[PDB]
Amino acid sequence: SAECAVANELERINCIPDQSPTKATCDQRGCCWKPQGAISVPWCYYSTNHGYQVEGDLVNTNAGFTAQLKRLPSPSLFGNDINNVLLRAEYQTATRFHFKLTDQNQDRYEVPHEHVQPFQGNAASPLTYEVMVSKQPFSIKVIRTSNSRVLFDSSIGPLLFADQFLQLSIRLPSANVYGLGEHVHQQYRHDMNWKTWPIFARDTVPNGDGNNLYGAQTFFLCLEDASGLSFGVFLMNSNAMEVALQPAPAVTYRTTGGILDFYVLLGNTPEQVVQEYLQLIGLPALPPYWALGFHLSRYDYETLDNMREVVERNRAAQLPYDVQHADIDYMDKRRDFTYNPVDFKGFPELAQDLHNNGQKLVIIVDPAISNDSSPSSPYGPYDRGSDAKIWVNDPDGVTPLIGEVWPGKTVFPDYTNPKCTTWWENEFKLFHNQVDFDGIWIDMNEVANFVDGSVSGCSTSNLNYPPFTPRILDGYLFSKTLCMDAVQHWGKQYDVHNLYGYSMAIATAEAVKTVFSNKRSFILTRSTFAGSGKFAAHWLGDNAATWDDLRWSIPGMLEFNLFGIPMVGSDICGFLLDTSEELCRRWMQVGAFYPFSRNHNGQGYKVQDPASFGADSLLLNSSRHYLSIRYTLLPYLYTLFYHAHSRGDTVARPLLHEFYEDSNTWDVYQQFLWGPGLLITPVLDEGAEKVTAYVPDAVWYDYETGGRVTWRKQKVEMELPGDKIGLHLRGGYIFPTQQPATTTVASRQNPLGLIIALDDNKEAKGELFWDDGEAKDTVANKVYLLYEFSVTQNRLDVKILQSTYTDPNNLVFKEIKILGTQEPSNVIVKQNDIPVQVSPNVAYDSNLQVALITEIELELGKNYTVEWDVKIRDEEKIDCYPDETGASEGNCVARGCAWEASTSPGVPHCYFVDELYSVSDVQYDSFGATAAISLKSSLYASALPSVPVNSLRLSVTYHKENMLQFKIYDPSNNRYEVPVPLNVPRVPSGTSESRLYDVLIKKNPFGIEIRRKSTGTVIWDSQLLGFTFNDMFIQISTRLPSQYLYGFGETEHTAFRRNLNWHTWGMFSRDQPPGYKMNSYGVHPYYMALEEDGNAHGVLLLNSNAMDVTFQPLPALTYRTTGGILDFYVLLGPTPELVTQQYTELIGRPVMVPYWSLGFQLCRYGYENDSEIASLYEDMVAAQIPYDVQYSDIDYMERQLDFTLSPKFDGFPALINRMKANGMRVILILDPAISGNETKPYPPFTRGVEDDVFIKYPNDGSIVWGKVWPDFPDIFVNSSLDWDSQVEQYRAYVAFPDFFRNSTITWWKRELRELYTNPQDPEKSLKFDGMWIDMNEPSSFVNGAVSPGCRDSSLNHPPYMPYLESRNSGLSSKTLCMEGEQILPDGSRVRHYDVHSLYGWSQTRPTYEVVQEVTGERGIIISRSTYPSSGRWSGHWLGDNTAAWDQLRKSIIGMMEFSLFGISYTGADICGFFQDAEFEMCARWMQLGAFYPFSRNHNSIGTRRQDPVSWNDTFVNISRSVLETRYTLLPYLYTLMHMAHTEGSTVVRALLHEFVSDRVTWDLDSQFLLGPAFLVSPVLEPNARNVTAYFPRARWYDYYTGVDINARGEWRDLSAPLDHINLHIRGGYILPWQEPAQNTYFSRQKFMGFKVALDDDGTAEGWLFWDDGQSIDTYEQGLYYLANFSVSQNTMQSHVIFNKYISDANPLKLGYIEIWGVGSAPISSVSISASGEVITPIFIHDSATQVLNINVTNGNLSLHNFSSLTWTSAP
Ligand SMILES: C[C@H]1O[C@H](O[C@H]2[C@H](O)[C@@H](O)[C@@H](O[C@H]3[C@H](O)[C@@H](O)[C@@H](O[C@H]4[C@H](O)[C@@H](O)[C@H](O)O[C@@H]4CO)O[C@@H]3CO)O[C@@H]2CO)[C@H](O)[C@@H](O)[C@@H]1N[C@H]1C=C(CO)[C@@H](O)[C@H](O)[C@H]1O
Ligand SMILES: *[C@@H]1O[C@H](CO[C@@H]2O[C@@H](C)[C@@H](O)[C@@H](O)[C@@H]2O)[C@@H](O[C@@H]2O[C@H](CO)[C@@H](O)[C@H](O)[C@H]2NC(C)=O)[C@H](O)[C@H]1NC(C)=O
Ligand SMILES: *[C@@H]1O[C@H](CO[C@@H]2O[C@@H](C)[C@@H](O)[C@@H](O)[C@@H]2O)[C@@H](O[C@@H]2O[C@H](CO)[C@@H](O)[C@H](O)[C@H]2NC(C)=O)[C@H](O)[C@H]1NC(C)=O
Ligand SMILES: *[C@@H]1O[C@H](CO)[C@@H](O[C@@H]2O[C@H](CO)[C@@H](O)[C@H](O)[C@H]2NC(C)=O)[C@H](O)[C@H]1NC(C)=O
Ligand SMILES: *[C@@H]1O[C@H](CO)[C@@H](O[C@@H]2O[C@H](CO)[C@@H](O)[C@H](O)[C@H]2NC(C)=O)[C@H](O)[C@H]1NC(C)=O
Ligand SMILES: *[C@@H]1O[C@H](CO)[C@@H](O[C@@H]2O[C@H](CO)[C@@H](O)[C@H](O)[C@H]2NC(C)=O)[C@H](O)[C@H]1NC(C)=O
Ligand SMILES: *[C@@H]1O[C@H](CO)[C@@H](O[C@@H]2O[C@H](CO)[C@@H](O)[C@H](O)[C@H]2NC(C)=O)[C@H](O)[C@H]1NC(C)=O
Ligand SMILES: *[C@@H]1O[C@H](CO)[C@@H](O)[C@H](O)[C@H]1NC(C)=O
Ligand SMILES: *[C@@H]1O[C@H](CO)[C@@H](O)[C@H](O)[C@H]1NC(C)=O
Repeated sequence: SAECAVANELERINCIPDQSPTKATCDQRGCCWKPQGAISVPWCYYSTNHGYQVEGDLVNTNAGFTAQLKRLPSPSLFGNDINNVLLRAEYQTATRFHFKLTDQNQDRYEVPHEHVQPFQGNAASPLTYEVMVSKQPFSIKVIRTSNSRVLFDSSIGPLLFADQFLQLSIRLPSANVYGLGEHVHQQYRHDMNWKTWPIFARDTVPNGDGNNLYGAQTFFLCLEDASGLSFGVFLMNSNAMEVALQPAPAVTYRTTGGILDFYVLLGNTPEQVVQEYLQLIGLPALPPYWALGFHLSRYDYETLDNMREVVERNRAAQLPYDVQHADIDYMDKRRDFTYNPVDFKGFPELAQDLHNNGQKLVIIVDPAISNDSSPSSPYGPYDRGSDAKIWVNDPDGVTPLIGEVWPGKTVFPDYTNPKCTTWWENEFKLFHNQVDFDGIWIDMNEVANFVDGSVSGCSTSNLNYPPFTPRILDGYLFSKTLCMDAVQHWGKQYDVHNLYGYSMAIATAEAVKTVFSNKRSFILTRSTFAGSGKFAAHWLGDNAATWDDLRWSIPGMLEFNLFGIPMVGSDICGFLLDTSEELCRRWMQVGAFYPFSRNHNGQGYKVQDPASFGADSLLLNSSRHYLSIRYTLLPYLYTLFYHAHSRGDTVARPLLHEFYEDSNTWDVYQQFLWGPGLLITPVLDEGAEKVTAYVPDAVWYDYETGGRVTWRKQKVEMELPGDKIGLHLRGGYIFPTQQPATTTVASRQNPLGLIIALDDNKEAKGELFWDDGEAKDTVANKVYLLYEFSVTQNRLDVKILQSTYTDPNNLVFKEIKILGTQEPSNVIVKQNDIPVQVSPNVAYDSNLQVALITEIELELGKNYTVEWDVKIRDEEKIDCYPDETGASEGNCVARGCAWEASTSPGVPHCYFVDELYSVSDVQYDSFGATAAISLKSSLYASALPSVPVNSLRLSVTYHKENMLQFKIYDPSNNRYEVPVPLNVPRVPSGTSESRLYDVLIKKNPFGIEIRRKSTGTVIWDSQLLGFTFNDMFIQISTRLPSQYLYGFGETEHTAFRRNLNWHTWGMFSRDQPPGYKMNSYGVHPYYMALEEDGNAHGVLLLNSNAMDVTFQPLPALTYRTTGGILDFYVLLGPTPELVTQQYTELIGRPVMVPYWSLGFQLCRYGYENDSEIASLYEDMVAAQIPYDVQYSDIDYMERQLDFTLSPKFDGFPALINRMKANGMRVILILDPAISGNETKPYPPFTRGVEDDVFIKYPNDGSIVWGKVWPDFPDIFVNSSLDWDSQVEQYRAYVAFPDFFRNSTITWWKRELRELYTNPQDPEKSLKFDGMWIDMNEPSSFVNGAVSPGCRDSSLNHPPYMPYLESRNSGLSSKTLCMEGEQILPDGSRVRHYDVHSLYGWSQTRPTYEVVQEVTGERGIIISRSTYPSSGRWSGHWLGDNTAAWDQLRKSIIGMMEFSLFGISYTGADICGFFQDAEFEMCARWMQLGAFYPFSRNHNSIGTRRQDPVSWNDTFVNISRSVLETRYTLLPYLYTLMHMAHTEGSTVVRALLHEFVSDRVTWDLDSQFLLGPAFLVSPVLEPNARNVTAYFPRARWYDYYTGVDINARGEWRDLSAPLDHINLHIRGGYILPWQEPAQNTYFSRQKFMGFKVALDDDGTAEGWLFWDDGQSIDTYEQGLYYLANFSVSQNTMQSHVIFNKYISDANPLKLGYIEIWGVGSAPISSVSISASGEVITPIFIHDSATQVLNINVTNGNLSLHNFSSLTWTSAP
């Protein structure tokens, strides 16, 4: 039916909570029966026929509205249903709603709360909430206006309102619910899974059976979401009740009487909700200072002497101890207001003894008074009480009810009776006159009774046996308490039971006012109600000495802070059972940080006071150590109690109250805070020396050392030995301290101190409340000191806010401890701006960054300012004067910098001390962060090179889970941005949950911090001095995550890893032969860094302007650019390979090369004619040395003029065609510069002056003329002139095309199309297969332009010249003018000054496109000048090397660096370009060079021939051998290129890419990998016939023998004769290979094979990519073969991923399979499964070498038909 229509089984409200459900009761109650459901879900639920309806409308009133409600016709559940109910709502405050539901005709019981008085005000306006009332069925709804969230919804279930049964169900916005009490909940956040909690005060042990305990708390807090927005609910009802939780989420209150009186409290944070609640029920009492000390107690010390012995022992141990408790043993026969005259003779003297030692006495007092009084043995308390008629009475209202407790048969005082309060006061006065005690411990105030009801039992009434009972222990209300019909002043026990303890605390608080003189005392109670914390402290009851109770103590303590009873703790070491030393040790450690810290032992158990465990025990030493820490921090703790008392803050706090933005804190219950500042992490498990703890997102300092921890927003395993607890100070807070003593009396006479814990912005704040520590109402009477402390910019402000109290002890602040600071210097103290004559001492620990300032005397009660300067250590110094000339003390100071002529090499004399920019408007959004940066120091910014930029914007974008961008730019003016397109997501995906990183914007100074979320490692930190942003000078610095950095180019690095020891490297494209600290052909502002744990990241700066980078040993890196904006991209890894795959995804994946380009190549600068190339070709073929590509340098051209053919090369076209017919490929070189001095028709220049393609001067529009290769026509070029004379007399004037321009692109494609197919003579055509574009830096042999020269000196000689080669010659050195103008594709004008380093990049793509068009095949481009994204279309060679021995290792470093740059096709000129080759060097270089991806032997003009057929037959044999090896491996190499192209894997690989765990590989650059599996270990030294190589922890097989050298993690010297190169295959890999031939054309027709290298587990994996090796976009158009191959359990399987290339019509023939590491057992049989056929191949197994060779050449097997191969061993 539609009545039973409950959408969701989780929204069912249990209709039969009182018994097991049957369809019979569900039918009588008119509900809905459905036994379909999960566990714990109701089967009988309420219909919609149950509830009330609004009659009429909502009549409005002065405070809110009133509504009349009539009951809907439904069956009665428990009888006596109230038909007419009145709703009275009130808008008391902007953040406090109150509504009440009561009977309309009769008056019912309402809680007489002492603090909460009837509201008489009018409705508040505006409100932060809205209230909605539904008419039928009736429901109330409270909605937060700011976000329209429903906080409180009563529609989920019906309103039930009967005489002895009331119910209201509320749907909640979230499942984050806290509170409800008193119970052992076991966890802090509630389990909303069908759990019911009874609330009815009862004397019973807390044990985790979900029973009701000593108090009654109905308040709960709910955290809406991670904004902090929170609300609370409070029900003012004292009757017996239960609260049921359901997973909707919803809360149901079920009570046995009274009214429904609700308060809804709103707050922006959890703490504000608590504050609102406490302001309504009553703010907690401020305890006496001595009560914050440590307390000792036992039930049954037996005699006074035993008690004294305990006192003396603990004193002798010098344990911090201030209060002794006396339990019922001190009394006479367990009677109150008495002491035993025999066993406790001298009790008053004990009190005096404690006082003479600065200790206090707390005595116990029970509510029950012995009724045993006779004339012969009078008992005064009873007689006086009976005379006053102040007892709880039987139902007749006259006869005192008789119960039983400790003294036997007892009467119970009625504390709700005012006469009782007077009696109570008087009794305390008479006993205080006998024994001078300091505080009162009230117990058994539930009220407890050893019998049920009374000695005579309870009557059969509906009060003692109500129709509904709330799941209370034992199932009757009058169990171990009084009869429910018992009569008190406030009402029947049925209504006021839960108020008994509350009422007694009130009466006791009144007594204290009279007995103690103007002294706030201390009241400790067990039974509590809402508002009890205004009078008394609370303890969590009779726990047991178990690890569970230790664990449960923390959530209990946290809840009571919510309830407004912050002075709370559990019995340390357990009340019941004997404690172990370990348990008591780990409890004393955490117990030291309970707000109420007391050790309390039960009767008949082993002693457990700390000194009992022995004077040298670890427990005693540990207890003394952490109790001393507690005493040091009492001023801090006391101030927290002040905030609790004055405002309603929580003292012991949950982590979600401070860090609610992290959902990893919403359920933390094994850690807690004191206030906002002190994190406590205990060990709560037996035998544990480690804990898993959450460290929230803040700066944290180890309390004991003062050092900063590296944890932040991460789960950590904390090492906490038996004597250690986790204590951490939060940054941004100041902690008042006092030198500790054994008592609070003694400590308060000692000097004060400050701990200043600095945050990210280098700031902190604190407070200090200080009074007499004892007097009453010291806050309302305003007799106190209040200080506010603040630190900013190295200045401490000590400000008094209140000063009406004077301390008699002349206290002073003597020490200031600063955490997270640099060494303070020149400390100055002022008192109201007047200098104090003092010379403070500073002790500093540089390792911990902790400073101690002593010999200061800041008198308590006065205002002070303390200022200091900071000293910068040499390692943290940043060059303030990196300029080329003008360094001096004078010019340094003019920049606002500091000068120090230190001697340490590398350290700068002039360094920054101040910041130029400030940060503001820091906003953190879901997909990024933004901030405004504003110039503060205009004068000093203007002393640095170039004009400052005033306004800057910082934009952080979270692109992906592993990639982010941060940009700093000028929002007011468009500045140059690099026009190189990058690949970023269209919509951000760096979702907070998935992303691998966090970003933080810091102040003082401005800095961006990026952290790896998983380990908390900071990979980028710009919080260094030096940030400058001028028009032509921008500086930025970062701290490095370690000392391992790789990248930056292009230059000749000494090693693969950078030397971070004061070294500067310039970047600006230049024609410079590679050298030390010299800028070369390309620019790659990219680096990869290794973190100390082996995680890796990468950083790109997208800037093309001239720049340099500096490395300091901090470690730190600084970037200094001459223009542009700051545009950084960060890749998160975490692996070196994943970083490169991420980097290449951003900048573009490497180009797929043609198969023939992987063959060996020959070139020489200085071929005399076409016949010399023909002779070399024939000789190579004759010698059978494989080679695929022949090149020609600028010799085939007429006078080096581009797009011409020299007469000496008239036969070159025919030769090209002949070579091609035999399978050879030709690459030609093209230069960019075009001659303007031709007398005969020269189409290139004429058609380019017509199209306007050349770079011209900014405004006039003349061509910027340079000089490069073309000679003048009709002159005689003597070859005996020097280089300088030839450039001045023989070189023609040349014009440089602008390759950014559309017209230039069109003109360049036409010239190349006509070079391929000559439009005039169709015979002078040159049918090339690829192009070599050289001299594109652009390079000129003059500086700037032909003389007269350049024009704008401002751009050619810039304000800041980076550390470039020929630094004094300017940016125009060996290049074009910087004023030259270029035009982007969209028409925008740019200066050569901005785009110089993009010149080669801009030429590359057009060249690539035209080659693919004229040849119809993919082709290959090789450029000298490269920029990030250049590898998408071209390869790169490492430039003009020299024939020298050091150049072979430099080649290995260059190839590994270009692999990180995303250029896979690279190599060096084999045998050197400059100087004559030597035989041995050339032989070894041939062996190394055979494993370059780009493997070319190239030589300069003038030198001896260095090609393989130029030496002797020994060389021919070495060359042939190694090159045959190369051609065998081409399928493997080709597959690697495919993987680079498609996935962004690296081809040439440093060992650290595959073995990052071994730190030995972090410095290796003399060996390398091809892909993951092939290790190359060359000889790079002369005369050597051996090589020392490292073998990472893996199985490594000798390539030539198949035998595994056993070297796992070891160095090994390997034999390396002149005709040998050491090659090794890693186990676990399958390598495809093919039989070598003269060139790739013939080789591809031969048989293909597999080398299968098994790992230790006998497994291997590998890949094969195969296509036609030359067509365009074979993978994109789907004409290829791709397969993976695997071996396990002696079976090799083929898994074809894709195949539309290899077929029966086009077979790839499989011939050979070699399996290595098959074991020593003989191989009996080998079988191949192919095309549903079994082929038995020919096989040979060598048991000694463990190599199995399988030959399948006879079976005509094409690879696409191969399924699996299986081999079986001899048993
Ligand atoms: C001192 C104490 O005296 C009275 O308590 C009695 C109680 O009435 C008995 O029920 C009995 O307690 C047993 C528990 O009921 C029973 O469950 C079992 O408890 C287990 C728990 O279930 C386990 O979970 C826990 O791990 O271990 C305990 C025991 O190991 O066994 C209990 C027997 O130990 O005995 C106790 C006495 O031990 C009285 O009712 C209590 O209120 C009273 N405590 C207050 C009085 C005094 C004396 O001045 C103060 O010192 C205390 O601080 C007060 O709280
Ligand atoms: C093609 O050129 C070769 C080589 O030229 C010589 O070496 C050049 C670097 C340069 O110095 C030239 O002036 C040289 O002539 C020519 O072969 C040489 O021919 C001369 C006779 O003219 C002979 O004495 C040399 O031994 C030859 N050198 C070699 C290395 O073989 C050749 O004649 C030219 N071919 C044509 C068709 O002109
Ligand atoms: C590997 O070589 C070392 C070094 O050999 C010398 O240096 C080479 C670069 C080359 O110039 C060789 O001709 C040199 O002999 C061997 O160690 C030397 O062995 C000789 C022979 O007794 C001895 O006299 C030298 O003092 C050694 N020098 C050094 C530097 O150790 C080494 O034995 C070879 N490794 C193995 C295991 O064969
Ligand atoms: C203490 O209280 C008890 C209970 O009220 C009193 O004892 C009862 O006294 C009557 C006679 O008046 C006896 O018949 C009962 O047997 C007693 N009760 C029980 C349960 O045994 C006792 O008089 C009181 N003591 C005083 C007032 O000194
Ligand atoms: C090929 O040339 C090499 C180097 O010119 C010759 O090897 C050298 O021979 C001399 C003796 O004639 C030895 O003293 C050197 O140590 C050798 N140098 C090496 C090995 O690099 C080699 O003999 C020649 N082979 C021939 C002529 O076929
Ligand atoms: C080799 O290729 C096969 C497909 O032929 C890959 O198989 C898939 O592997 C993923 C996990 O990586 C599984 O979720 C898929 O179900 C697999 N598909 C099939 C068809 O089995 C395999 O991962 C590749 N790697 C190797 C060497 O086995
Ligand atoms: C692989 O097996 C083939 C047979 O299918 C072998 O080929 C023969 O080799 C012998 C010895 O050189 C020659 O006499 C025959 O003329 C070869 N026949 C063919 C079909 O070429 C081949 O030698 C084996 N390869 C290896 C390395 O063992
Ligand atoms: C080339 O230069 C040499 C060296 O000075 C000179 O002797 C010779 O005559 C020149 N050749 C010419 C100009 O024919
Ligand atoms: C070179 O190899 C050939 C062919 O194996 C061999 O005959 C010759 O002896 C080897 N040595 C030299 C120096 O020619």
